[PDB]
Amino acid sequence: NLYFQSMSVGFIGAGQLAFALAKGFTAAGVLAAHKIMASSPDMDLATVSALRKMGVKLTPHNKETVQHSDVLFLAVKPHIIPFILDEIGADIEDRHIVVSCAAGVTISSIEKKLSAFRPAPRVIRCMTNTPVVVREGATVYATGTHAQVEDGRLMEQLLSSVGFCTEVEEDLIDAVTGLSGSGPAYAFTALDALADGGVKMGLPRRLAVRLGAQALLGAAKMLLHSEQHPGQLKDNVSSPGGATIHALHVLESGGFRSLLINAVEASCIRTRELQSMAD
Amino acid sequence: QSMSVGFIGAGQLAFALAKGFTAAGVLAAHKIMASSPDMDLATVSALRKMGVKLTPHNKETVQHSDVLFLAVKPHIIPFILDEIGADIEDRHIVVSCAAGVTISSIEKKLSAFRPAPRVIRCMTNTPVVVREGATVYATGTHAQVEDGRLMEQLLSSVGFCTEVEEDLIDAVTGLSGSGPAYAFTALDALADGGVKMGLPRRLAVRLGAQALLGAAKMLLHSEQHPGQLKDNVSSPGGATIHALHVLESGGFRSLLINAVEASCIRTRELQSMAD
Amino acid sequence: QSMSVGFIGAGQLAFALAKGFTAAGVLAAHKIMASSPDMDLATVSALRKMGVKLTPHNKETVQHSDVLFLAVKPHIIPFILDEIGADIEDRHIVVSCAAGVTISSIEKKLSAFRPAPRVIRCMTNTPVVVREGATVYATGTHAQVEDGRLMEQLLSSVGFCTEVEEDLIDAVTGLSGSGPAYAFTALDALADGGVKMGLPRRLAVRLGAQALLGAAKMLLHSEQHPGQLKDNVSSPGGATIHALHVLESGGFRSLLINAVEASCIRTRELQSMAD
Amino acid sequence: ENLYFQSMSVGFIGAGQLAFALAKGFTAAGVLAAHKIMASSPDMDLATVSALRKMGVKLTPHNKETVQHSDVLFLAVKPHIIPFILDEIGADIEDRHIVVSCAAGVTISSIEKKLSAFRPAPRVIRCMTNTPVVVREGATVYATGTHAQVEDGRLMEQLLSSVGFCTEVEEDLIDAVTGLSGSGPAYAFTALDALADGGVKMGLPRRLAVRLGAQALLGAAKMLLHSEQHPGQLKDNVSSPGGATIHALHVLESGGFRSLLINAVEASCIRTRELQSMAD
Amino acid sequence: NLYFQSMSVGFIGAGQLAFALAKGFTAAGVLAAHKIMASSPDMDLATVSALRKMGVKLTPHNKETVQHSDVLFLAVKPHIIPFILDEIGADIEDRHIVVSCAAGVTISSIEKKLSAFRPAPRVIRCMTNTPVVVREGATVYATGTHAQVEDGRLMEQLLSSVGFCTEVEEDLIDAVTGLSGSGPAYAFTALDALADGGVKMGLPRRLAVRLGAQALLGAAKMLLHSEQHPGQLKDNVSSPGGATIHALHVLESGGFRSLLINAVEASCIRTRELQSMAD
Ligand SMILES: O=C(O)c1cccc(C(=O)N2CCOC3(CCCC3)C2)c1
Ligand SMILES: O=C(O)c1cccc(C(=O)N2CCOC3(CCCC3)C2)c1
Ligand SMILES: O=C(O)c1cccc(C(=O)N2CCOC3(CCCC3)C2)c1
Ligand SMILES: O=C(O)c1cccc(C(=O)N2CCOC3(CCCC3)C2)c1
Ligand SMILES: O=C(O)c1cccc(C(=O)N2CCOC3(CCCC3)C2)c1
Repeated sequence: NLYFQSMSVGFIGAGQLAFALAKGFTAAGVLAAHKIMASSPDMDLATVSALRKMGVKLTPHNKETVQHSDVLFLAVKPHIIPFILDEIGADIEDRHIVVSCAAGVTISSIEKKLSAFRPAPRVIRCMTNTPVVVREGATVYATGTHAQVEDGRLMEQLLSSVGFCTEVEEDLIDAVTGLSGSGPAYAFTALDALADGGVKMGLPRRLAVRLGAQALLGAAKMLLHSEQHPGQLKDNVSSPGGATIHALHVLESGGFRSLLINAVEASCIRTRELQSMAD
Repeated sequence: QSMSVGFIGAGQLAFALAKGFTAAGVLAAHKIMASSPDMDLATVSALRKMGVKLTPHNKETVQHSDVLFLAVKPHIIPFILDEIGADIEDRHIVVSCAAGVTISSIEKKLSAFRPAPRVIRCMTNTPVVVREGATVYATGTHAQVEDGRLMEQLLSSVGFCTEVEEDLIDAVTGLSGSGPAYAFTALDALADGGVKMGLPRRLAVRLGAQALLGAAKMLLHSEQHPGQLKDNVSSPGGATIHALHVLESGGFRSLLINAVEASCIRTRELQSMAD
Repeated sequence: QSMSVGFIGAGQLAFALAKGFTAAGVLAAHKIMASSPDMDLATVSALRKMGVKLTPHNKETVQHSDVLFLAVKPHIIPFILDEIGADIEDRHIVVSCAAGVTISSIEKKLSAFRPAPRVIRCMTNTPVVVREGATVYATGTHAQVEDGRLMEQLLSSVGFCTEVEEDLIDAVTGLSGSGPAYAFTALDALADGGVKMGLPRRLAVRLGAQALLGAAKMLLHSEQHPGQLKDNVSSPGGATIHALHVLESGGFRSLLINAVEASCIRTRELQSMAD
Repeated sequence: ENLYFQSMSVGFIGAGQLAFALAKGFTAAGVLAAHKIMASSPDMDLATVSALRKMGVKLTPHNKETVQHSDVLFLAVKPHIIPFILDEIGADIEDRHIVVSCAAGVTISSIEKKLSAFRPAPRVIRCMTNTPVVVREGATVYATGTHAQVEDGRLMEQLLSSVGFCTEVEEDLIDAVTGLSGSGPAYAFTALDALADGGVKMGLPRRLAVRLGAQALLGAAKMLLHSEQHPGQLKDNVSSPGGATIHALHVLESGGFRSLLINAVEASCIRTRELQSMAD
Repeated sequence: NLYFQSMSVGFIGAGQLAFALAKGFTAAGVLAAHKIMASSPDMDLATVSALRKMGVKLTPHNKETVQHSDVLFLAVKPHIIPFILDEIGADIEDRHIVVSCAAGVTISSIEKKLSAFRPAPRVIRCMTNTPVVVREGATVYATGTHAQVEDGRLMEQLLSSVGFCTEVEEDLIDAVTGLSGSGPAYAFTALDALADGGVKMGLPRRLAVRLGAQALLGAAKMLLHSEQHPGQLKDNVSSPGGATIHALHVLESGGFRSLLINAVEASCIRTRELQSMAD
């Protein structure tokens, strides 16, 4: 029964993430789509037409988004962020909470840009993912220097309506990016390959896609609802001598575990080095 | 269009572009001049048979042309610019085709002679010779708006053409600039596979090339993801899905990623040595 | 040509062939009938919009057609033949498109009903949908000479078409039958490489597809070996030769050979289980 | 021919593999009398030195004697010795001399820098050849230095053409040539040993396997040199569909055979560059 | 000063091998092209037009080749051989020496086919290669049951004019096929790759091809003219610490030697299994 009656939400950027969050927020009932405004440099975007069908207010002018909004999501790619902050920095007011969703971009760098216009900007950095579109996102956030205690509780309230949300120290966020920020892409890759496996063994493609995704969803839910180690759940499922343990062996023989460690590492490191040359 | 075109360089790219332009009918061969440091080249004799004017003097090409293509290798561009920079006039549009060479470096060399050189950077590929090239271009500091439109009109006649930001061109080089070479390697290997399985070489080459051509045309005319088109074609339990698995087991996908990356990085690396 | 064509099967291949035939203008949609065990298929609704007649009864397709394409999966052919064999008349030409299924097995099933069935075996691919398919065919024991000419005239309108000995068709399956799937995988990976290097996905997909299309067209229009065209495009020390090296270091060539082989062998393996 | 009647005196600083190979090639071609060649070595107990003496080549421990004897002076020592050599005999280089450096990596600039401290216009040529000059099938390239006369490059080309292929290149190509034809014979000897092992594994006597493999590679190289055809086209021509040869080519591709040879050319070239960088 | 004045040579098949041998034989002066006849099922072949320019007599009818010839080369692919022997078997006479160049096909199988028509057919099996076209072929031969001692000496005389030639036991020929029969293809592959290496390091392609081929030719000639082991010649060329030994290491690290052993083995085994299903 949550609803933010006095909150105007704006999205700088009207791409995948802004659509996913707006869809999630409105599906959760916590915001009315007409109380959301999004701005985009290209109004001929599929996500822009989708946001328009929802009822979200759309504008080409970032300044209009800022003037309309209380909570302002920077739903743009990391290299776009400093241009956004140069453009609208003079329009930030006391009432604004600026929530950056861009990978790598530090609170420090945002505060430095905005503080040249107005001292004490209220900044929150988050890392979320596109499954907020089905209210199963994974979100972490860190509060900035001048964010009030109410600002982080508010943002946790809002972001918890579309998935898991928790506060973290800012120095964990690049690693979260490599795990849950990039994670859905790993899963989509795995599901495409699992479906190829089912097709190779004779399943129709549509059934193999449905079954693979359902297996992954159910297993993740089993882990989330269990107090047990993922190795224990794996043990419970592998009958001695059986089909599953034979398949687990061929995964081990290819270094399956190491590839996923490799992926989280590679995404984290790339996130860190993008900001290093930004800074 | 009364327009005169010149090529500094008379090698593979100048031949491919002149053949495509004249086949498209956007240009008559007699409105094209090319220049080369070696006039005994196979490409030079071919350009002559088509009716292109030829000269050993880069300066004559400059004085002939309105649109001047620099169709030489990247390390030769600075020599060309020092040689012909004093001859560049207001009317000229200088189109650099060299991998890696930035608009900035070209404008700097030419501005020492005349203040506002009109410079366009492109990356094309040799399939322009059959009017199926892939071309991107970026407009320079002093390029007029009609200059980029003229360029896109010309290059669209021999393939795909679009304007990009200059910072995308090195990556495009790794994808469509080097791309034909990846395809030629793949077609040779596919034919070897057909021959291993019993096909005559001539038939295996033709079938493999036709398969890649048709598949690429399907994707271009489809709104569908290439994985969806792959799914459509993989009968459960069948021959195609068995072959896809052995490609996956070799990391086929990663090798093509590796190649785009290596070409792009080498392109950037060569320009860093230039500057 | 007053000719009536039928498709047993209303899936990907029947759609692709009907779309190509009618786009070529060799056939009007109203002269084509297709039949399917499931009438709620996307391909079936598409065929309907084009103007193809549709029916759930294979027998109605047989009675409509002069040329009857069997556009079903290999394991379904024997069921089709038992269902419709009593309906095959002297006028019919039965064209099997199924991978692996031999003319011998088809003639044996149909000869139990009428003595001299006219049977043609082909292997085509779905790029017929954009009139760039690759097709081979072999004529059966009772096929008239005009039957193979009619077939080649029809299939040449939607791509490359040539007659082969039947013992080449399983290998052709591994090359051009599965080939588009290899290309779709390669194009997805090439686009990933372009995206890794900074390109937007939409542009990377377009450039990669255009590069493969143009390269394949170059090879088809060239008398030159694909290694020569590769040599022409590899500037010494440059980006392209660096990328070719990383392809070679992965055994890129061997993976494509592996794929043709695996598809061919699986095709042969499926027919051995049939017989 | 006319080179012989020119009665050129030739010197090698170095009495090793290359000096033997070039001396043997030059004398077999009849361009030089063995006794018009002089070679110097710091180690006169080498096997190549005993072979040079048997040929009738003059041997001396003093590099100065080689220089004073010579009209054309080959620097046939390992790269790291060259700067020591130029210090020692630089005062003895005369205007009549052509100095031909054979050392991998060593630039004309570094040679001219040393020699120019003595006479102002040393005539320097840089070359990269290989040991098959010994059977007059060498692969040689050369680049002419700042003060090499046009006739010096022609004389060099005439002389090195008597023992194999010879062509002028820009100097910036020579390190890559080193990785390809300079080291190339060692790649071939490795390949011939392995092909012989393969013949022996399949039941052939070693002597026959060695002879057949070497003849195969000789005939194939000659076929290509005399062909107007791409090597892939010649490969296509001899790969019968479904046959033995295409099956064997597949197992070569599966091991990345092509990439290993590219790796080798690159490694030799890169090592050649880094040896010169350590020197300078 | 060799010349076979009373010998009529015929080629069944007018492909790569028949062209290579005819070119080699005429270049060696040992045969006049007009005393050679070749037959082909497809007279629109590049090799057929080439043979016609040489002056070789061309015919579509294998029976005409047989009637014209004393020495009859079966220059056809192995699966074609039994059809040739069925076609012309009744035309073989006492005067004929039948020389099969097909991989895998045994003397025994040829003699069985021809003996149904006429007893004691004179059969020689050889394995040669296309470098006979530049008179540097590598040829082995085995004499059949009814071949006279003069027949093998004659064939050695003829085949020695276009390269190395020696008699072997028939049971070595499949292995020779994997070594020198397929060997030129290995070399063409190696030369293409070596040229790619030179191009990568900055050489023009034409120069890199010329230099690589010259290196391979010179090294093979060095080995043929030396009494020394190929490892010794390799030792003589690798200076301590130098460019060549560095390159040899990267070949060893990739298992270079094992790939060539793999190739000879694979070609030999495929040759044996082609004949096994033939027989
Ligand atoms: O061979 C296997 O790995 C396997 C895979 C799937 C199902 C089963 C099977 O037969 N099941 C009956 C009851 O117990 C099970 C749950 C834990 C293991 C067995 C499911 C076994
Ligand atoms: O570094 C490379 O490999 C590369 C890749 C793409 C383009 C170019 C480049 O600069 N080009 C201008 C001169 O003509 C060319 C046609 C083929 C070779 C050269 C294209 C070089
Ligand atoms: O075993 C396979 O993978 C395969 C490969 C090529 C062709 C066919 C085959 O029999 N076809 C008739 C039915 O429609 C098709 C279009 C795409 C799937 C089926 C082609 C199957
Ligand atoms: O199975 C193979 O790969 C193979 C290997 C060696 C020899 C032959 C063979 O039978 N030959 C008869 C005539 O033509 C040939 C030269 C070009 C291909 C065929 C030699 C076939
Ligand atoms: O670094 C290497 O491997 C290498 C490669 C090519 C040439 C040379 C070089 O400088 N040479 C001068 C005289 O001795 C040589 C013959 C045997 C080894 C050295 C050629 C060294």
